[PDB]
Amino acid sequence: VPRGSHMEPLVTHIYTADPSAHVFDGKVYIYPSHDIDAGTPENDMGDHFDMRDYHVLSMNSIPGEVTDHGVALDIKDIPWAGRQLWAPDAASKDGKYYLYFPAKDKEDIFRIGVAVSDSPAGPFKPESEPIKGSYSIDPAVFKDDDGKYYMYFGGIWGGQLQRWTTGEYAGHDASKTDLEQDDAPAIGPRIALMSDDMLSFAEPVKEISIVDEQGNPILGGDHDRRFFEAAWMHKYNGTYYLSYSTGDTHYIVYATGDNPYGPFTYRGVILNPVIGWTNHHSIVEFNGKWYLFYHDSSLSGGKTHLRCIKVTELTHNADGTIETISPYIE
Ligand code: NA
Ligand code: NA
Repeated sequence: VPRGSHMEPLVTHIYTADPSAHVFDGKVYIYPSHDIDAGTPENDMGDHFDMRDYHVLSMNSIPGEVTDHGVALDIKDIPWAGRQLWAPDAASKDGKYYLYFPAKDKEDIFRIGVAVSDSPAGPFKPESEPIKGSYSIDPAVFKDDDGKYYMYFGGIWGGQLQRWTTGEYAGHDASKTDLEQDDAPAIGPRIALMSDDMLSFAEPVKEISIVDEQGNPILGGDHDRRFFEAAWMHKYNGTYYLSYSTGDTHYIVYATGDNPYGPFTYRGVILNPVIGWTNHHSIVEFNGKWYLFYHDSSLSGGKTHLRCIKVTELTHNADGTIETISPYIE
């Protein structure tokens, strides 16, 4: 039956989170986390998010019937992975499809790997090692209009980005949160141009600057605006939109720039806080309409680790501002 008309859950047979939406073969393909009730301890390092596989979803229209294509990748078949298959993303190039995914390696360090298929629905064959020079979580692979592909990535707290300031892991006894310098600039998300074969980075990883309207860096203590996780890139009017989750303040916010690397100037809120602690999204154009894919914990009765994905229309103004969405108003 058709789904996605009144911000209802898009699927109810499994718990779903972290929706990354793409238009491939004229259909919407969604690459979400598959939440499970693992019963692991709950904490600020995210051990309660103990996902083990990915199902790819697709829609021919919005609203529309949502197809669950089954397990596209299982952690048991990723040779380098130890635990925790967190939010994935996909890209298409030269008739191949690439699934990018964060997982903890056998030293319990988040890395980002790639898996390859001939179909947007998978299943995907993982590379035996993660991407060299990758770390942390939440990849978003963005195809720019010039044909260049960039991976945006990173997440603080349990995503470990705060432990990577020197390009080597600071250790399991390092900061559990951020730089612990609230009057210093906040940690920024990461970006790298992808190699032609889509399996590696084509440059040393860069860090993105996010500034306020006066041009000053967003500070570590500014939790309403500083980067937490879930970077996403989209373009409108030739402007680059970096949107992201603020984590402990529960917003999706956005910042605008004139090129993939930024700097990006904080503009405002995309999505106000939802039911459940986490907030994670993507923004996609389909048949000339823009959509915000997001999640909440409504289906599970408010359990933070058992989520369901939803969709709503997103409105850009011609000046490039975006109207803030509040999830439970209409
Ligand atoms: Na994302
Ligand atoms: Na606003």
